[PDB]
Amino acid sequence: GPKVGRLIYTAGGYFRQSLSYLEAYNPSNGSWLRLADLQVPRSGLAGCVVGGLLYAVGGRNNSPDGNTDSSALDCYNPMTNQWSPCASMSVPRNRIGVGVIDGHIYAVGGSHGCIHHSSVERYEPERDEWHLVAPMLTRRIGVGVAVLNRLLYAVGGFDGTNRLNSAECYYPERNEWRMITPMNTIRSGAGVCVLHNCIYAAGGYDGQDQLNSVERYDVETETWTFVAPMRHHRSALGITVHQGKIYVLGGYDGHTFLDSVECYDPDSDTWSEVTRMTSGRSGVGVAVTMEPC
Ligand SMILES: O=C(COc1cccc(N2CCC(C(=O)O)CC2)c1)NC1CCCCC1
Ligand SMILES: [Cl-]
Repeated sequence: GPKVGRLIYTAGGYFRQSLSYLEAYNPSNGSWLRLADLQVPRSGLAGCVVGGLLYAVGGRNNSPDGNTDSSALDCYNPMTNQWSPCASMSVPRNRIGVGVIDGHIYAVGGSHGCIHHSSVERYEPERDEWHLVAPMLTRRIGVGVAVLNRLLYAVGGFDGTNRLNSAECYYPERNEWRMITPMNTIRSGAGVCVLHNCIYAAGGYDGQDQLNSVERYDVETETWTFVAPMRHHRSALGITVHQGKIYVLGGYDGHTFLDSVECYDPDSDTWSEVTRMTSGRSGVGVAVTMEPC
């Protein structure tokens, strides 16, 4: 089916305060477009796409005048270059993870003030409704989430006391979570995505440093294996997959809010630096959909 005309969208983020930017990168020509701002600036949000619409989920608006954790779900239509509110979640979720299974959005974990959630809820676009599902076995904020073979994975994060190397899997037809093999590295605020038969965890903070290492979980063999490291150490990086490659966007390296975007080729096991965002930032949401009109 059609593959051309897709862009990598980055929404929100953090640099000095939370940001409202929506910008889209075209890998086929290197261009960036600035599109309609989010209604509310947010960092620590997640992006995903269902039915060609881009959704921005959760986060927090940090500003000089305070911090407000977000329960929002907002949907951006590339055909109109407009955002519309959707039904809000049961609870604010900053530093959230999301995944999509069969047209439904799962919102996982995140914080609300000092509350570190284990709760999980599922959005039905056809009905514009959220409903809670079974909670995780561990409270997780800064959690990485990805979907492979219609199973939902929650990887790493911070439980309110410790940063985590643990990970777990949600089996929808049983409404049940089970632990999987833990990662080799503690990772809070890693980029987590799916490519081929593996769940990749790139970067993050281990409690001591921002990481450039990357490891992948083979869902058949249940092992975690390191791949080539990124050029940059990064925590709170954006991540997505497009045409068989992983793209990582921004993050914090311990010194700078990065503007660089790196791309991982699994065939050569190498990372290359492919572009730069218009400004450095961390805590963005990222997803792929059609270019706007
Ligand atoms: O960009 C943001 C806000 O969005 C996110 C999004 C995803 C994860 C995180 N955290 C990173 C550190 C982790 C940890 O410390 O364990 C906990 C999770 C933050 N916040 C910035 C981060 C860089 C420093 C300045 C604030
Ligand atoms: Cl998605």
